[PDB]
Amino acid sequence: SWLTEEDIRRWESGTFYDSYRKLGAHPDEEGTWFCVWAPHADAVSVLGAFNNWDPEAHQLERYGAGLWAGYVPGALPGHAYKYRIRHGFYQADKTDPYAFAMEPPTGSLASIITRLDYTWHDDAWMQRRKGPASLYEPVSIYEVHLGSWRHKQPGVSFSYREIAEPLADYVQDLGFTHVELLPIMEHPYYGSWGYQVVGYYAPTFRYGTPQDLMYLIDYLHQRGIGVILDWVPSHFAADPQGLVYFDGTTLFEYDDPRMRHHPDWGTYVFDYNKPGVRNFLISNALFWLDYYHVDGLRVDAVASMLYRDGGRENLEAIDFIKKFNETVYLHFPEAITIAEESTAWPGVSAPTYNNGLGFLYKWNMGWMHDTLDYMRRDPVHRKYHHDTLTFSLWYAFSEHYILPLSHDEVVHGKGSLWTKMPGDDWQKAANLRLLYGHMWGHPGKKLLFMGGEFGQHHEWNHDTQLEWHLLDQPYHRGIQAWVRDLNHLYRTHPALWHDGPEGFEWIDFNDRDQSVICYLRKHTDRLLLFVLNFTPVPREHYRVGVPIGGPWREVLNSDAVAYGGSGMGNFGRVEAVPESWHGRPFHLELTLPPLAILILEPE
Amino acid sequence: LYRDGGRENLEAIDFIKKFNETVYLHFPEAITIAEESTAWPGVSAPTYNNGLGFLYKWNMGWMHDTLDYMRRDPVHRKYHHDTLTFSLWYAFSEHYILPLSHDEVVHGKGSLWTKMPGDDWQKAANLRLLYGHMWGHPGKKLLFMGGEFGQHHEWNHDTQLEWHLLDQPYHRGIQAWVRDLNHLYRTHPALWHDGPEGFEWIDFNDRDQSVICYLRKHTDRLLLFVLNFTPVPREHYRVGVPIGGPWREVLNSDAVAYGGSGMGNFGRVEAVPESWHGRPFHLELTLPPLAILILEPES
Amino acid sequence: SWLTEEDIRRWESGTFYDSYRKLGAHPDEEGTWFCVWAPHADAVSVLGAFNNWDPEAHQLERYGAGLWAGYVPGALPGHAYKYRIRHGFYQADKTDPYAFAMEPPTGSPIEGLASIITRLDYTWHDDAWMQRRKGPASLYEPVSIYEVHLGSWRHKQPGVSFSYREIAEPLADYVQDLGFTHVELLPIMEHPYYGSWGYQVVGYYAPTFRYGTPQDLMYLIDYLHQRGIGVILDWVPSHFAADPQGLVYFDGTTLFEYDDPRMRHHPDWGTYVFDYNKPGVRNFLISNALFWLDYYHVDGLRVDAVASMLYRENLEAIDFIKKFNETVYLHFPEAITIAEESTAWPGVSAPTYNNGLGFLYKWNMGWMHDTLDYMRRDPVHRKYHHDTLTFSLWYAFSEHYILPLSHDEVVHGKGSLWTKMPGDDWQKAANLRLLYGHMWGHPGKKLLFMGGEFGQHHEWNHDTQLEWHLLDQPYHRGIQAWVRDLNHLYRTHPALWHDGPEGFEWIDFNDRDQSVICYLRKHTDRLLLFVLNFTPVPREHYRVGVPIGGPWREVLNSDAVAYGGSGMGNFGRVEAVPESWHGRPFHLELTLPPLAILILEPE
Repeated sequence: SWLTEEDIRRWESGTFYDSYRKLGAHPDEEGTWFCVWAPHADAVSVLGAFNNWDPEAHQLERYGAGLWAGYVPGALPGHAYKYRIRHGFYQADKTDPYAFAMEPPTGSLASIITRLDYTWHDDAWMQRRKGPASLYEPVSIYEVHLGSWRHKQPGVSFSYREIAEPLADYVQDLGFTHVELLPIMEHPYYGSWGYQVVGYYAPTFRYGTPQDLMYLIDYLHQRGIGVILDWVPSHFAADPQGLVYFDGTTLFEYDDPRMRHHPDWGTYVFDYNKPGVRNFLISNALFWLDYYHVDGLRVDAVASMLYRDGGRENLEAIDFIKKFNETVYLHFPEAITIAEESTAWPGVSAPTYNNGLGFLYKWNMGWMHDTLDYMRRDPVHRKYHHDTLTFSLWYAFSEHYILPLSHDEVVHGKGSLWTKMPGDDWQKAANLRLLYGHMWGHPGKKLLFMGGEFGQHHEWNHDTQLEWHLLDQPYHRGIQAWVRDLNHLYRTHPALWHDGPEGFEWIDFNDRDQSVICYLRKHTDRLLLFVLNFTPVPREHYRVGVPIGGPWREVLNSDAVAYGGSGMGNFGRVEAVPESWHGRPFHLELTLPPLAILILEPE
Repeated sequence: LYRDGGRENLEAIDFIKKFNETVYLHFPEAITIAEESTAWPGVSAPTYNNGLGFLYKWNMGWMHDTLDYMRRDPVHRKYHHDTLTFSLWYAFSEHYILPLSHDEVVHGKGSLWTKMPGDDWQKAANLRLLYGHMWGHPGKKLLFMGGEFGQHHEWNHDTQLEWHLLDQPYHRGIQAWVRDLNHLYRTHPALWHDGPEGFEWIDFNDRDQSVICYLRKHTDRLLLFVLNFTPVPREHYRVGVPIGGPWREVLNSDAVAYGGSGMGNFGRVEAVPESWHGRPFHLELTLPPLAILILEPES
Repeated sequence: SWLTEEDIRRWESGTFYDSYRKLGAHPDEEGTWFCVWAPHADAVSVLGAFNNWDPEAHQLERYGAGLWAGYVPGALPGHAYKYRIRHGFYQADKTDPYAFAMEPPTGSPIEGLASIITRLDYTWHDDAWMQRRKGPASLYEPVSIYEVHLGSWRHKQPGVSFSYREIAEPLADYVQDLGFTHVELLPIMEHPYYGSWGYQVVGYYAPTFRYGTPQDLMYLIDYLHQRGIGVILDWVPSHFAADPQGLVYFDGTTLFEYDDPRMRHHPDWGTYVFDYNKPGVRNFLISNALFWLDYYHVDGLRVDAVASMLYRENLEAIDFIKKFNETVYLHFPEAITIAEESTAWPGVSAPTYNNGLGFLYKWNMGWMHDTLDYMRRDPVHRKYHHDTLTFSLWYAFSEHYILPLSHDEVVHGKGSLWTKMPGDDWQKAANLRLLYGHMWGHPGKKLLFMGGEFGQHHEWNHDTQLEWHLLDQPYHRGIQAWVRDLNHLYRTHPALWHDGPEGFEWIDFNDRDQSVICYLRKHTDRLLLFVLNFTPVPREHYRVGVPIGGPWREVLNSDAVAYGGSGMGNFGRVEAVPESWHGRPFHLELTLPPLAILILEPE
């Protein structure tokens, strides 16, 4: 026995979330054990150099629940293999779904017997990770495709170990708390960015071995940065050598023909009704959280799982999503789960016991759409569209949200964030500085995709690296400085940490003509005041009500020339005039620079 | 609000706000309620929060969904369980008044009674069940004329309500059920607070048997709601509870006084200290057909 | 060798429309030739009992155009075979796309279908039929199609269908008794899932094993021809079946499916659409159309879900469709092509040189939807939807249409045709006869699916035989008798043969309250008058204008007792009255029976 009679009983239930240890390829000192799930197969064999690639020499023997196991003496680490499964008349060669390492034979993929031995250097980090408590702390996420970020030479990506020290510094210099990694799991078409997955249990070869990635996380953890992984339980890759019709029949697929056709992915969706699929998917969740200590998982296209598009909603997926999150937090109390759901499915970020999906965070795609839609327009146009801006807060507390500017918004002709912004180059730079300033002020956590911080003109290209030649140009350097300052203010002031309705107060929302909004962020005693000038006309003697009187400080000036503005600043310690304005006992009479944001803190 | 620049009529939006501001200034204890079937936000919120300034909003979402679920035959209610349970994701967006009105009983939409499926006893049971849920659900209560007897025809203004129906048992019974429902509402402060603190889920996944349990609490006070939306009675049904000890059922929709089958829990229901639905103790109860059970711990 | 230089030249062009002459398995008395198209394969071999299923015994040789060929001595008819294709690291067993017969070696209900070496030799005796057969000219001849699922039609024993031979005599006898001109058979091409009804095809060149050998099917068609019945085949070029050894990823890469990742996503099928850009796909598909018309003497081909082909606009699909029809009628001038297109795509039934798709016929689904919708209503309410009935004539001449009642319309809870009609059993049968009466009177050819002719209660269940036991009851034998007499009228009276606008005249449409319709069907001197009462209330002294005066006879009355009706009618001769009505010189004063159609002829 490789497999306990109990382990099979757990498989029948779909309650083995440690299935990785039983399944896949496991080296011992004299050979390796192979274990594959192929219930509707008549025979399963492992073929490799260790047996001259002959099906007969090593054939796996079925145990309970369509689970095949066998030992091959002489099977060694670094060996390539493939499973040859026979479904009656026909035979086919397959990859190991639980392969912990895949390397292409061409060098342009074959499962490799691998050992995941690694000794960690992040003990200190894990003890301090916030998880659910992170809701009351700042999260500022830097989204990255490792291949696109930095290059050694054109068309040559950075390795896992190599990128760590350059990336960790850049992330630290800007004060981000976490990096969200576009899917690292093995995928054939690099142009997919990782979203069509073949090796759910294998990190991509292009950046190194499993150990190379483990260290990258080790380093990022030691340097105080969190790592969030993008996860694709919604669908599986099209290529046949992979998961498609694995046992010769539908396996990860829906057995029934009606359910299998689906929008976006057809016959490539996971059958969450099957217990084996749930084992496979939920085990992978912990596998990444366990063997690689990942801090978070971000689930994309949650709407595609929830709906089928009798009940239109897919309950199998809905309970799977709920039990996925339930398992994560029971096994890892400080893990972090994020969902992107482009529907108003309620309680995505809500606990399962309240009928929620159980994520900690939901991408605020409403905010993103509204915000981008508002600022795409001309400032003269903005006064008509001003309500779009202010009404963002009517939806800002429905869920635990992360305000998100993502890679997808910077592709497919939508234009770089820079490109979207209106006017001349100075006004465009101001508008992006205003955008990010307002985004850090808006309640909710923050995520920015690569290149937004230096305002790169080009749309994100995976075959290229971001335009660092722009870091030299002044406006781009100023936008980088502005983002770093906002993160520093975010890291320090607790008023921005509490994204609850308690944490936000409106000061003024009705300057519809000059497109100005004043609002407040409070936690307990501490206060921060936000004045946003969304039109290029500067305003002097503009009065803004305040709760508290006394000396007020200008904590940040979007137009401070250090960011590339006209340099127009109050440049003074403001004193609250005890004459009421905006229904407040006091008011500040301030100067609003063009397309600029002032953040004011009491002294 | 909408004429359909933008679609919004800001004239009207400022008029509505200045309307509410003026009323509450001159009459601080007046009440303004709005019916808005768009999802315009913060209708019940103060103007200084960018709201329209009404104190109350009719919960048209609750009614449409709730009515749609009640109309479906109980055999099918299995498949629309998410419709009933999901109403509470929206029950706290505004200060809400759950409303059943003349508009729902006109122009061929049918009497509330007519809206209910099944045989005659079942129509009264379903109609009694709905009102139980309307009172248990968070939010204030509004019911239009004739629904309290469960009158048969749509509201006809050129004529009188069907008062003769008050002699038949099923209809005098729904009137009795509403009377006691209002009495429970008036006396128990657990129902006065329509905020999220005032509501707790007990269990929502009995989707095959179409059973729903929720709690309405203010401080010490608790009220337990168990709803059987199928004509099958359920026996030895366990329902988690926060506190143990003696519990009594203060209301049973299926009581004979209302025209019901007469099953229920007569004797003291004592909590069993075994965890259920993630709760420390549990009650093993009998759920009557198409009935709502309201339970209070004993003091 | 096996492939001449001309054969490879045509295949590269996309012009090899007889490709079965060379592709697939071709037996010789000593051995069998094998030829399979797999351009992206590094190795391909034939496996069979004839070589101990050893892959290295017979590796086919790469010729040009990605074509592989090889000869195997000792491979004989009835031997089972499989292709073993190696795509770099991975190998897979695949079926022959050009298989001339497939069989489950297992005999099991769920089983792999294995390609079997087959000889297609057969001597035909359908001389008279094919020399007098008329395709495109059938536009001016009566076409009445009986749509059939061979397994579902009649059972020889419970759960056992009839052979191609065993069904031959019973089916021909039944169709002749009811007077249909053609039978349309749901796809007989080899399909894995019996529940697919044949629309998921694996062996396009192989008749399904369930009903016998190829020669059995050729015999069935031969027999039907001698009996004077035409055979229309359902053909599925829109999509192929998802089976792992089938056409999916044939050479290890995309072959029959679109190479591009994006234009693979398809709402109806996706991933399994044919890439009409490829000359090889065009070869495979267009040859198959000709293959059935040639080797199986088929009279017609009906393509379903054409809307799934035209849109993704797919110019390549449309040019495929156009070159399909052009090529068909080029090789078989008396063939028939029918299309069902669920969009209002114009000119389906139009010739290619007029910018049409080139089919001879289009299914009139507009007619089907409206009529059923109108008759689903109770006679009390039909008063308010009168335009739904009459307005069908605004659309009756846009194409050469076949009014269609199909299996699609009597399954998946849509209800049997009997079930669809309102009222008590007498009224449902009365209404069904009226619907059949109107469908035969309305312009266009006629199609009726099995079980509608007796008005079967239950929805069509493919696992069972039609409820023939219902033929004992009076209503059901009557509806069947009514259909027979309608078909007798159709075949003899040429007024119904011309579905052109010349062939139809309105007599009255404004009787909305009483829900009555009078329309006229004419060819030259010949006339047919139609009076329809869609309410169970009979109307007496109803005047109906007529073009010609004089004696009129009532040739058919749906309400005759022989059909299961009340027995009201206009006894024998009717004499036109020289007083004007409906803008006509004469009129007949008639008695209109309940829910009945009268068909009247001048004497």
